[PDB]
Amino acid sequence: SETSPMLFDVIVIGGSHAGQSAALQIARARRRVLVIDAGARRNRFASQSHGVIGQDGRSPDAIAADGKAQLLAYPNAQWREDSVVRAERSDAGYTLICASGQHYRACQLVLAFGVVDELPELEGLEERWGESVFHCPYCHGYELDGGRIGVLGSGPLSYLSAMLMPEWGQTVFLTDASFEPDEEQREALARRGVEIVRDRIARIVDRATVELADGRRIAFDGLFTMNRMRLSSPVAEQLGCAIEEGPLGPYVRTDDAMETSTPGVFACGDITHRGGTVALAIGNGALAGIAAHRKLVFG
Amino acid sequence: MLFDVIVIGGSHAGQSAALQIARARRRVLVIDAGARRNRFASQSHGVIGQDGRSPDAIAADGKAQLLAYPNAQWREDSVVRAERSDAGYTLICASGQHYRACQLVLAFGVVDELPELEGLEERWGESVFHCPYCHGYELDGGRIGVLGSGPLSYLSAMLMPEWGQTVFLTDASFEPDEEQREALARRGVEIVRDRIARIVDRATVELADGRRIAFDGLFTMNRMRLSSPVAEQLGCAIEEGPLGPYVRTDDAMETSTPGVFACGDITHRGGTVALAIGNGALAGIAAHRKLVFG
Ligand SMILES: Cc1cc2nc3c(=O)[nH]c(=O)nc-3n(C[C@H](O)[C@H](O)[C@H](O)COP(=O)(O)OP(=O)(O)OC[C@H]3O[C@@H](n4cnc5c(N)ncnc54)[C@H](O)[C@@H]3O)c2cc1C
Ligand SMILES: Cc1cc2nc3c(=O)[nH]c(=O)nc-3n(C[C@H](O)[C@H](O)[C@H](O)COP(=O)(O)OP(=O)(O)OC[C@H]3O[C@@H](n4cnc5c(N)ncnc54)[C@H](O)[C@@H]3O)c2cc1C
Ligand SMILES: [Cl-]
Ligand SMILES: [Cl-]
Ligand SMILES: [Mg+2]
Repeated sequence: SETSPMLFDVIVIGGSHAGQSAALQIARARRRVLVIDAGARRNRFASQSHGVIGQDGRSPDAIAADGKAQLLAYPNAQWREDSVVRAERSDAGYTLICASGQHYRACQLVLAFGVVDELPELEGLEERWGESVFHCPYCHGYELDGGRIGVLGSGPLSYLSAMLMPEWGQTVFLTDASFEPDEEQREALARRGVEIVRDRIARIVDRATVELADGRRIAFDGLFTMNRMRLSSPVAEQLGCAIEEGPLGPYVRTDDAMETSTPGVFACGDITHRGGTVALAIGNGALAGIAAHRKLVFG
Repeated sequence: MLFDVIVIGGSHAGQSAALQIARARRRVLVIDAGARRNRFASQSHGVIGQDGRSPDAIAADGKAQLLAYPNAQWREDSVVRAERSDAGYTLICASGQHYRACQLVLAFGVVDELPELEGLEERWGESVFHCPYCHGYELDGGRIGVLGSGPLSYLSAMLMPEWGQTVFLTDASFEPDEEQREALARRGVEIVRDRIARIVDRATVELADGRRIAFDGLFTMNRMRLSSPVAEQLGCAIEEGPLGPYVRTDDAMETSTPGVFACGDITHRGGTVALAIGNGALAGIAAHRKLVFG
């Protein structure tokens, strides 16, 4: 029928750790901020979050909900559960078109839409993601309690992961024909106490048992993969933001002020070069939010 | 007593760093003197998840979560001297106690240095502040005084109308040049040039001639010093910023002295709790990585 027009100083696309941290700075600067969030955090798979001082061991859902409530306590902050499908530069800033068909208008944008894990094509793996199969050992290595750990090989980068893993438990480097250690490497692994298993993996079964092509089964307490990741949205590219290749996938380029190559568009969290954890998302999200405010004031 | 890492300073940056080292199953000791920079305010703001909580409760929660790891240790004390051995680092505390570590994380914070202005210091963290993102909102769009003190003061005053009607106070101690005069007027920032005798009531400025201007809050772009000379003792390169020195770090938060890392307000990109937690975590991970890969 009818509705009143709205205009936001900043719209934050993505409302998990990075976006909430950014939006909070803007809310505290008494500007109008909207978070549009599609409700699918990268960390929606594990039961606990670790490594963020003050939130260590808490449920990711509870951390997200507390942050949302704290932000929405500010009357100048608003939230929409929706997905931005198209971002357009306008004379008056930016227009966002969402999957619902709703449109929103902003002077500036903060991108905080996260990455999506692209898991190896291995039967049983995806079903155990965040339960017995993980990406980052600082996040989940401690809780393995010195047990048996499998490093699912995925190329050269898995070598360093294998070398690091004995900090947390008895490590087996399952190369899965993705990598063959040279002389130096084979010797460094042996010295580190890492066992190398070269046979192809057929599937993961039960909680965390690796079934090899030759029929062998090896039970693990946890498995790690250095998997690829992709940007969760084409919005950065739509806005003309420069995107660069990192070791494990693309990131949105940002400067010291978390600003992308497109003036007035900032980025934070996992989609930036130095993200990858909640602590970093909170930190650089705060930087992006303050930077976005400062541009509203000083251009 | 030998540790893999000793963290000097056990507030937000130190706890964040120590937590990564603890989670990496290494032996980490936090030595902390117990005087946080934010001990003066009743609430913290700006940290998602901790917004509006008392800084004391935030720090206590962090200490509890860190000490849940039996490989983390805590000592309330002050490190007075740090020495490099080839066998690591040796620390001497005010208590006389010695400690040894393969690596160090400096997280001892900075100390604010306020102008000698009668009434100002006792209102610090209550109605006199440094950071408007931290404490501007609660002034509820009322009147704000910015205490002038050099180039950064002008920029602060230019930003402050976001939070309320702003007055730039020179305290009769310098005149803005006409460039700065011009843009301030072009923001609705009044310049008051009178000598200030004292601060009274909440944040009321009382002039030498007795007249009063009632503000809801005052801001200062004050200088800061490093809390401790330990960074200098260890040969860590230190840079002067506009408002005070900071310990130089690279991308992994490592100082110029290998095996010594730094985080929090003592580094160039600190100044808030969100940043202390973020770069603390980096420093802790980096310290661990160096333990493993050298
Ligand atoms: C299994 C697992 C366990 C982990 N455990 C930990 C841990 O214990 N500790 C830790 O520090 N890190 C952990 N991580 C890392 C972690 O999850 C990230 O670093 C963190 O979530 C990133 O924050 P973010 O705000 O950048 O992105 P995200 O948390 O992924 O959130 C992005 C948000 O943007 C929304 N989005 C995407 N597209 C759109 C769109 N077009 N419009 C609107 N919204 C959109 C999403 O739905 C989502 O809600 C873990 C990761 C995984 C995979
Ligand atoms: C009044 C005020 C209000 C603020 N409000 C906010 C806010 O709302 N939100 C926000 O994000 N930031 C706020 N800040 C900023 C804030 O306090 C810092 O960003 C934060 O405290 C820095 O953390 P830190 O761990 O680096 O250092 P600190 O918190 O200063 O802690 C350093 C610790 O190291 C210890 N130390 C010093 N020397 C030694 C030694 N020789 N041996 C052992 N230990 C030592 C100290 O005693 C201290 O406990 C505020 C600051 C002030 C002044
Ligand atoms: Cl993970
Ligand atoms: Cl402050
Ligand atoms: Mg956590």
